Amino acid sequence: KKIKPHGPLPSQTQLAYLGDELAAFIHFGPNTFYDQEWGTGQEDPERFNPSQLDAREWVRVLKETGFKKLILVVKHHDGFVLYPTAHTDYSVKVSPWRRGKGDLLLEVSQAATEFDMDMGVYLSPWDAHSPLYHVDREADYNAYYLAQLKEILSNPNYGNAGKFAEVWMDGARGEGAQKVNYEFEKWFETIRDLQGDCLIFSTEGTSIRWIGNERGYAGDPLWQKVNPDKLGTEAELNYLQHGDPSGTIFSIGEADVSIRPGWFYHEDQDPKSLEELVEIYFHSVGRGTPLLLNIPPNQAGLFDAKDIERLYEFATYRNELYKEDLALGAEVSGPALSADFACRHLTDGLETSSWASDADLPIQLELDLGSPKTFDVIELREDLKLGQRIAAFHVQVEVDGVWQEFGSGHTVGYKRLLRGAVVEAQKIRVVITESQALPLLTKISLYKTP
Ligand SMILES: [Ca+2]
Repeated sequence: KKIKPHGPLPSQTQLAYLGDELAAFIHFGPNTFYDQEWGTGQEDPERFNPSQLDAREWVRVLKETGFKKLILVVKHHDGFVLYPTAHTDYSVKVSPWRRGKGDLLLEVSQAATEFDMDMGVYLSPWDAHSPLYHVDREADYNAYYLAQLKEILSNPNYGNAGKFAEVWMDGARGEGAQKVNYEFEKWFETIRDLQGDCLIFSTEGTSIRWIGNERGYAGDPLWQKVNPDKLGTEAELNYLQHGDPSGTIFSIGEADVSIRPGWFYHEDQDPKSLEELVEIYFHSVGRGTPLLLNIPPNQAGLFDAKDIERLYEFATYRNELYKEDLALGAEVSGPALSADFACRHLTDGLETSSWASDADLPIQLELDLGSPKTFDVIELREDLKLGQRIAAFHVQVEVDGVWQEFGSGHTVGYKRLLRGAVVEAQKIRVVITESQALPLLTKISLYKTP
């Protein structure tokens, strides 16, 4: 009497990203030396000349502060390519950096390989430099885009031991004779050919989509699934933000946020406060989706000291948050499908195990912590190997012998962190009120915020 799957099932790579939670973007290039956000394609390669670039420093700090993947911008809008591409002369080849022998993608890949940091790349579809970037040279431009994809993803010296985990692309394009058409499908085919199950963020129906929110905040609900016919560059932002309750492909709505107002380094900018980073975390990772956080190196080729300190503060916040699971080993009562799907699985500390029930909704789970504990966060997780299901739930707590509401939500997904006013309680209920199929949970935890 097995539990049948519901909805589209995530790939192993999609589940890996969801589990990894945190990725870093790196914006570094001509724009850094021109103090700007968006280049013209006429920037002087002579100006690309960082005094003391240390990619190993980038990677080491990222790894130490909890990031599991690093996506490197290899060619932004300006079209300046940060590795010595065979396919254009507008690259590091003609810059003074490393006596003109530099390869930023190689230097980051070497470092990332040493630290087992997953790798991704961005090459801007919209290219302000390339003479091929015109409606009348579209086939030519696409062949150029494709050739660089091939150049990067085929070279075993690029990547984390030759492997890329995410290719990232937007869909923006010029106007008039610059309104170039992208051969997205041929690009995705190339990616799969060269890097197999590598995730793709795009505007089309790939494994990752944009969350569609500039602040990095997930919608509520957040279904990690979509109908591919409702995406493209004209996709509705509300649709990206919530996903589709009847979506037919598993899709991660990635939250992309810069640690500063701009994506490139600007001296008169500062990293987001710990407070703001914490809010973003709860509204992204705490809603079941990864945070991709941009950190821009300065003109010296180094992360800003304020930004480095902030990442350590953020890592310390998270490590303190999760230090004590106040629900671990609590007694649970409620309906359960079988012994294999017992209530005790919710707090047993095992990744092997889950709870499930086909009882009529609402389903009530009650935890007895065994002594009064002080908390302000509850975490719930579904088993997405059987598909996303829960659509509404609420949480109640017994405070001084009287039941009161703690918080409520809609989707759970891979992981939901729900904050409430701090309480001291010994008993808690999780009540599932709506679900697309019979609910499972793999874990209920409780924490106190630092
Ligand atoms: Ca478990």
